[PDB]
Amino acid sequence: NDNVAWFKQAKYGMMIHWGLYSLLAGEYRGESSSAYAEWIQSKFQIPNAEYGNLATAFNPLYFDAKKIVALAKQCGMQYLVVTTKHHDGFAMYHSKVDAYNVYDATPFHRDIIGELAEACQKAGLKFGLYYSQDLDWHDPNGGGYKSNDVETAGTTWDNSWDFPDEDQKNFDLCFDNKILPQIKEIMSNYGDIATAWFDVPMTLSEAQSQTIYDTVRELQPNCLINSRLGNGKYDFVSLGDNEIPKGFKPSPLGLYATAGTINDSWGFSYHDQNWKTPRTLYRYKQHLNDFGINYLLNVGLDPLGRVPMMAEENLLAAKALEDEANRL
Amino acid sequence: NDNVAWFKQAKYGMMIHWGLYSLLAGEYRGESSSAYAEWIQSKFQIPNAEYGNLATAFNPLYFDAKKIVALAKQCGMQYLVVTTKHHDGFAMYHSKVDAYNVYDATPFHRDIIGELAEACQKAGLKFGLYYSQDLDWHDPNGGGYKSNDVETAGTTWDNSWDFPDEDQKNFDLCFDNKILPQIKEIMSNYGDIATAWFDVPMTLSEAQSQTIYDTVRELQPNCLINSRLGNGKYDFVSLGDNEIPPSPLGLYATAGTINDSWGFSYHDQNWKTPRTLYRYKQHLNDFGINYLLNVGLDPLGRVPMMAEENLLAAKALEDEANRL
Amino acid sequence: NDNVAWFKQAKYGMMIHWGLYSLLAGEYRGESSSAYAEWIQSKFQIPNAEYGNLATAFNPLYFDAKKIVALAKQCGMQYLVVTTKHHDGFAMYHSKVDAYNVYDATPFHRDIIGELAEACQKAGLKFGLYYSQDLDWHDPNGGGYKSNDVETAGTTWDNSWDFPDEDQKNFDLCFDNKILPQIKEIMSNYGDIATAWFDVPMTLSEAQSQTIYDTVRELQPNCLINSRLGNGKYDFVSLGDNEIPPSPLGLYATAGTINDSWGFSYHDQNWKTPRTLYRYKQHLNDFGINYLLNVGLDPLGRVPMMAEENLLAAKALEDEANRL
Amino acid sequence: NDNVAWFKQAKYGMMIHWGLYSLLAGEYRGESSSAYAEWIQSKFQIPNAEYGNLATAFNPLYFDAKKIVALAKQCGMQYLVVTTKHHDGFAMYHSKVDAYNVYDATPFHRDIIGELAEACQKAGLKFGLYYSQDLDWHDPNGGGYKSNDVETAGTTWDNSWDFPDEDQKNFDLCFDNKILPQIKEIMSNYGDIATAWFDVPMTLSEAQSQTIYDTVRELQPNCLINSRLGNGKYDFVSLGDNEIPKGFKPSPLGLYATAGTINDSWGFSYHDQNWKTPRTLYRYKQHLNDFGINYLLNVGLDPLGRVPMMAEENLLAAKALEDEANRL
Repeated sequence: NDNVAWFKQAKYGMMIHWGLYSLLAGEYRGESSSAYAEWIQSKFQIPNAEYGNLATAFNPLYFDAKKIVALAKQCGMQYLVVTTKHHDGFAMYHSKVDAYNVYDATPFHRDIIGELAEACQKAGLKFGLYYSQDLDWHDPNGGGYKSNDVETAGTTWDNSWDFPDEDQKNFDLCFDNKILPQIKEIMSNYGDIATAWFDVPMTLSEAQSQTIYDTVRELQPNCLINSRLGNGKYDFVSLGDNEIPKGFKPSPLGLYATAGTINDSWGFSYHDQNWKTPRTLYRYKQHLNDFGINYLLNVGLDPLGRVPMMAEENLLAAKALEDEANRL
Repeated sequence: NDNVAWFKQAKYGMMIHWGLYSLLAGEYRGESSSAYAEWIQSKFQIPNAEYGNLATAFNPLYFDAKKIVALAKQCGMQYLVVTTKHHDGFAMYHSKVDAYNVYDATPFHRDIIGELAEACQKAGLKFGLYYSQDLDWHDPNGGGYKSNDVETAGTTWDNSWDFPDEDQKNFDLCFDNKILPQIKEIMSNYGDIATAWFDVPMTLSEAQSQTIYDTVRELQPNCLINSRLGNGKYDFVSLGDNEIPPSPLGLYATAGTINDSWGFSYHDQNWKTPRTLYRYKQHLNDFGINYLLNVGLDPLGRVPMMAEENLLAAKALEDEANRL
Repeated sequence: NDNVAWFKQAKYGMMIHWGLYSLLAGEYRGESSSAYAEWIQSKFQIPNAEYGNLATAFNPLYFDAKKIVALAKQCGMQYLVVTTKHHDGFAMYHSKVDAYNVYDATPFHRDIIGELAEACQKAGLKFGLYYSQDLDWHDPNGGGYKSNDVETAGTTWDNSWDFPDEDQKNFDLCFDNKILPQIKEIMSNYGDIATAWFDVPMTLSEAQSQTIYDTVRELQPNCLINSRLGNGKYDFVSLGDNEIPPSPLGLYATAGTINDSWGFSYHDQNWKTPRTLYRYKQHLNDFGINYLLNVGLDPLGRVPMMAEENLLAAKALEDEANRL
Repeated sequence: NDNVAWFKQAKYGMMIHWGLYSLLAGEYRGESSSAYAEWIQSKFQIPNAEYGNLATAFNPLYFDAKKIVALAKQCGMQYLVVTTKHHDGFAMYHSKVDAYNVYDATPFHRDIIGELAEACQKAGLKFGLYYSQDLDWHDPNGGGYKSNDVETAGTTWDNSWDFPDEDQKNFDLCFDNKILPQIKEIMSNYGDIATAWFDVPMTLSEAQSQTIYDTVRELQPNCLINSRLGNGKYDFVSLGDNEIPKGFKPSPLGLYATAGTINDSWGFSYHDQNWKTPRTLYRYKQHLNDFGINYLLNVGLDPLGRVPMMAEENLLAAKALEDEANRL
């Protein structure tokens, strides 16, 4: 595994947040989403009935994996991570296990994870995946229902509106039927997976944590796994903003990575125009790389599946400043 | 016609700019539209082939004429004007003459002009219409091709990219086949039409100007017609920002937007403050001018959050001031 | 003390953040301050030599206590709290103990705390005070030097740049010579003090905490004291955003800003909408919590245009809702 | 005069808008200025009594000609133009003719035009000047009083509030006593003047127009004069946005220049955060230079005499993109 050595020198990567939440764009019935526009279903407790129907409008005419990767490559990013399934429970790939997915449920009728995976392979970029293994608002036994004693970017961590029976909920049902199967699907198809990013488990047993680890190992041996998953079930540690240099779970390979956004939201949002300046993006990348931390910078694709104009402008301007500085 | 008397005391009205241009939202291939996001097809000379295909994505799940009118009524607006067909040539009604329309060409498969017309009738608001009688970028013989000696919010006034033959163009073909017929359609259906707003003709004969006037008169007698159409072919005059302080009825109206674009746009967040909207309305009404304030509906057919907030805040300030 | 009963029904109050930090306006040598523009001295570790010199530029021509209070009263705010001295150590009153103050050190040469105190009295508003009893970046033995094991809105909690000798620092020197004396000054002059807001002590002994409590009690008996000061040394509790849905009187209050900064800042245009301000006030008042909404005065001592607009628009919506 | 040849290859220049209007910052008594924050005195018809008093607050601690020029030079700008006196009538130099100036009337007590002129000389940049030869709101017989039949960025073109006697006004009084003398002062001192930018005359006789031309010629022979001044009294033509390629006064030397701002205001303004993107600044410069037009890009200094943070960021980012493009 010299995939470890490559990750040491990778430095820069593109993250993609895309789903049904992108269509609403941080706006619901004349009122604003939280800082996080992807959390909008939980924020307004939108019935799966209504939220799911967004799938019927999902027809991103200007989606183009080739261009998205081409941009990423031109900004010097060596890998591309993408959301296979967020908390909303909607898969952005052709899931055999659940028909609540982009291919089956939308007019678009195309596997986005597939196109990106291929585009990356052809452009010579590594391909990473992200999957919400705990939270699933579409699933009756969705995770988080025994972990609401803290506030969120929405309301509850689980779907407490469609399924108001915390006392008679059992995540084991959700894990065996959707989670473990869907993780197999994405790790089986879409060629070589170089990175796998998971959420901090809240309603997940140690068995279920170890299960996923083994599942990824058996299917994608060379795949580097994120620390969020389990304390003895990772390769590289994900540092979360407040864990950045001027408790700490040991990194035995000495691999570190920090996910960040260009504006204040991961999912796309009309009202969020607070785009980090070219200078800020370059300077933060510089700081993280100097402390041996990979910078995973997120683009939130819009309803037509385009990179927001200002997101592109600033990504390219940040590259220019970096290049100009490396000659000076 | 006491429709004249009502227009004198109308004061406030809602304008709706909605079409395929709303889906792009002032953004095309990583580059920004002009101040006017509705002019985006001309701005980037987008082939009718590509631009038209936007119709396939047009599925506004959260469109609701009832609510849009309810908002308008709550802000004190007495009439609602809507775009039947803009310069893009795409009809937002069920046009028998052209299949390039919301009902036939989109998954949505619904007559928006119809729903709004009905919603207005039931809510007790008058219903106005707007139609681009000159410019049509979808039509081979689209107007503006003999009037490019001045700059626009796009490139050329006409579709000079799909149809680059200015020398062998003839608008008479476009007028007889699409324009006059489509004006009949909207003025025939959708109940009583109280106002009709037209563009300044550039490539339109006096005959064609008088034709439309007579067509509207014959179909909608009570309908008040905008001055833009023709010098002896109107009831009320439209003042254009720089004309703010002959109308034989003594009727005047000024169209304005909440931000800087008529059509919806992501990057345009320059929403006029509640205070500005109220103060401008106050000024225009005090000089006997009707304020037609435009909402540019987004891809899901929603009133932009900040557009709603400011419209309602502007009403509050007006109400608070009328008690004080 | 029916000052307790009044605080129960007070509901709305104005907060004022003003000092030398207001002149820089979240900007230093081509680079941005934190979310908190008042913390700018710590953020860039600006020498007291340089930062203090800002006093020479402090000449706010358009400062007017009368108008500031008049605005507050028109928005329905029943009391006005003001910064006597922030972490920067610069007093905004005529301090006999330290010449590092607005009256002595500036061309302005006027006691701002005085004018506001008077303006409030004449307008029929209660007058509150805020004093940084722990942190003082101007003082050699400024507090926070044994509490840097956590991150701030600047760099260190103390002035670690002018005075880099944490090992040979002693806060007792600072407390006896500046803090206790200056607290006496503000609580002695400027008429009746109805509220007193203090910071969470980090480098303050229980003795020093009790000292301040007794000092305020002896000088301003009717004055309600904030919970931040000491666990058995308050009347009302200050809830800090994340504490929103023991107080023996059953009194609670939450401080908030209109944008994301307390001190004024050019680049911070993220003004909470009229709707947001009203709705948050409504929520807090419904849960028996007083809303203390902060205005950060600009270099000329003006209420920022958008701060005023939104405060008045928020009042309008509240009034409109109380009739509806 | 090979000053003509240098102007042909100059391409990029910095403009400085600074005065009493900068202290108000597009804000007066809770209400906003026009697009133009420098026009604020006319906008709210602020008495000379009140407006003039701003001089007492003018103490820009962080003003530094060296740094301003250093920035300009680093962005590749070959000359720096500055406002000696705008419409407000307030001179930013040590005027012997009028005590309504930065040196005499302010705590600052320093000649800004001087420091910049020197800073430019030492850094190896040419030095240009701008003077409002027609409009003067401080002068009783200020110009514009017979030209109010059109709307402005304020109210009237002249000071119609302090001096409401259009019928008994005579500009000849203003020209002989302030204008011609003050133009001599700035063209006599502050070393070599390479460029001189004037306003379109509205209330100025042909004699008075020719007078200024001759005055500049006699004092600064090598100085290139702007077309705005007079039809037979210039070297290079100033194109005003709507005169840019995809009536036209002939340019005999073939010299063209276009003034533009980074945001929508010339003078500094708090509420105007509409900063043209790095991409826009570079692309516009590219377009103008390709059509043989010099790009004069304006910085509006703030109350402390600093280049606004975002103005600097975008100027430097625009340089980076230009440099990156000239290697690619």
